[PDB]
Amino acid sequence: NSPRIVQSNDLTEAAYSLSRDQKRMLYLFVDQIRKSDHDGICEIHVAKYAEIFGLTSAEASKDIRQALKSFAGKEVVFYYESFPWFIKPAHSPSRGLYSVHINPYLIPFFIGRFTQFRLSETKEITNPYAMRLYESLCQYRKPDGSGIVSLKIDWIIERYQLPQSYQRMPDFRRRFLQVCVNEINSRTPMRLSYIEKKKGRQTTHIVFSFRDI
DNA sequence: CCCGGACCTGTGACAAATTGCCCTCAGACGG
DNA sequence: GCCGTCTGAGGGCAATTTGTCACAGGTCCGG
Ligand SMILES: [Mg+2]
Ligand SMILES: [Mg+2]
Ligand SMILES: [Mg+2]
Ligand SMILES: [Mg+2]
Ligand SMILES: [Mg+2]
Ligand SMILES: [Mg+2]
Ligand SMILES: [Mg+2]
Ligand SMILES: [Mg+2]
Repeated sequence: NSPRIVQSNDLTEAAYSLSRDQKRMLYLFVDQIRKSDHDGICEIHVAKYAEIFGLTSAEASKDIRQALKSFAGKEVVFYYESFPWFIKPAHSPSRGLYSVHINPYLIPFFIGRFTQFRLSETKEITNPYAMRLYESLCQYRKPDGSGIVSLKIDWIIERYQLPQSYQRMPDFRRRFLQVCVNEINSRTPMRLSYIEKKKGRQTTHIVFSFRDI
């Protein structure tokens, strides 16, 4: 059925800041690259993007165009080593068609210890931080569909590049943790719960348990 | 001892960002 | 060779969500 995304854990655990629209495009690049027999040159069709994510052609065009120009200057850190995503601006040879030049030094980090999920699992998620959380949980999923993992809060803040006010724990709870656990439970086939680990007055880890519906 | 102080929690406000919608009009193609 | 239609590249919108901070209200420490 739907496209099966796979990626090296090094990408799941990398430090970067991307929007929802950019992350959506990134899944197709990883799919194109992996399906190959490099050049790092990928392509996106407006009308295909619209059908995949149930958008109109117009709003697809707006999403691709603005996503594409917001990649400029974005950088990726693997814990460390920093790379730019793109080494040339995007451009459109034909109407409804975009051509992009991914940094060929990124290829081995995409294909290597791996993470996998079908694209239908994530295509209704809205908050990009919630996409990051669902990817990290998939990294620990078992064949049958369950798993349990303890993630450190400081590592969450670094890897997902959360904004500065979420270093105050009550804001972390209200605007990130609760919201992203609610989307996953509402928008994916996963059912997720958690509990907090403490040391003194400080909360240090979050312990996630999940099963499949 | 009661205090001021250094931690922690959650909630009420407001500011800045993102969402799916809507409308226009020229490009690429076929009847 | 023109034209009606299917696209998609632009300009926008109000309704929600996300990002930030002041203040109320708990504990323990040391003086
Ligand atoms: Mg958009
Ligand atoms: Mg402490
Ligand atoms: Mg006593
Ligand atoms: Mg008093
Ligand atoms: Mg706008
Ligand atoms: Mg009261
Ligand atoms: Mg007080
Ligand atoms: Mg309290």
